[PDB]
Amino acid sequence: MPAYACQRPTPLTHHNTGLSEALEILAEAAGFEGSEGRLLTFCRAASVLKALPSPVTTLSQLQGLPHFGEHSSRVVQELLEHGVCEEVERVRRSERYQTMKLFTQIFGVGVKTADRWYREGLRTLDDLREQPQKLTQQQKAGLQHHQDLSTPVLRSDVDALQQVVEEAVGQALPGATVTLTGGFRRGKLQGHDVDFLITHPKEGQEAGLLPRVMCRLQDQGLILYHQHQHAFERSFCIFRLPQPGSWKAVRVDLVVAPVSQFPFALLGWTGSKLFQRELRRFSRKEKGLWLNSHGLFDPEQKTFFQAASEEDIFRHLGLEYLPPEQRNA
Ligand SMILES: Nc1nc2c([nH]c(=O)n2[C@H]2C[C@H](O)[C@@H](COP(=O)(O)OP(=O)(O)OP(=O)(O)O)O2)c(=O)[nH]1
Ligand SMILES: [Mn+2]
Ligand SMILES: [Mn+2]
Repeated sequence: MPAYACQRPTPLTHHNTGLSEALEILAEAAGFEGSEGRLLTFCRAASVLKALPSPVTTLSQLQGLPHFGEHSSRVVQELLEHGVCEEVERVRRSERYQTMKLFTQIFGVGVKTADRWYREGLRTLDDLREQPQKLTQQQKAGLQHHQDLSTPVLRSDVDALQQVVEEAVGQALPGATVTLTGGFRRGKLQGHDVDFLITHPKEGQEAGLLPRVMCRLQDQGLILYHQHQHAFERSFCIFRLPQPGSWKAVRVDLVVAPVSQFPFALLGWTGSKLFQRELRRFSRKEKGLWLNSHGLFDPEQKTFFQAASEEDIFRHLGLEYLPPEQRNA
């Protein structure tokens, strides 16, 4: 099995959900303690299990797989032998993990903020609301809509949001396109948000598109929050999704890319996070090129690769093309 997640297909549905879940809990906890290497190691190990053709029912199947150190093996062994791992259940039961999970999953809260808050004695969502001076407006919006934002976004939500986003961008700029990116492009049936990458075939026509799109969405009562970040023109939003009788808040990321950058932006925003990380490490270490969401830079030559498609980027990196549904690392 190749070393980099970008060299191997990782389908949406795989055979070792319980095992990788457990290693991802440890990665996540390692992340919560600012232990980046450990996170990456647990994350790489988890994606190895996702890439396996068969369910791992005996530890004998774990013998001789890459990035798969003694710690990850031990976790898998305990799960196979006793149906549970004590280190995993300890993390799962710990107030520290539970709280960090609680805080970091709130819109606009990363690890640093969550940790700070933890250290200052905050534990619950109601604690945060008793301290509104401590919250950005984004985080306040995240808290106001936390229940809805903890509700998985379904494919049918995505279709409805794509329609309104397409309407608003078509109305704002004819010819402008909307591409579903993120997990839903990779085949996921649920998600934490919907990611859209917006562009226009004529370079430069996308200029000031986002605010036009935003005004239109806003004018229809569809926007609960947005924050224009002007890096790509982007807005990480909360939409008011109408539903039969009800409505629900849904996280939407709108990203505008100029068409020359669109392939890179698509590749980057499609993920998975680990897949992209793996692809960027691969590009750096194995090919001496710096990949990001804007381009593929050669630092020796000081050049940028021109791509018309994601296929071009893969081809240029010496990798077999992986469609999005096989990037679920
Ligand atoms: N270049 C760039 N990429 C980003 C940013 N934020 C961000 O999520 N991405 C990328 C990382 C991943 O490769 C991809 C997926 O993002 P995501 O957080 O919505 O996660 P996801 O769609 O895979 O899964 P889900 O949890 O939404 O279902 O988008 C950013 O600020 N800049
Ligand atoms: Mn997403
Ligand atoms: Mn997103």
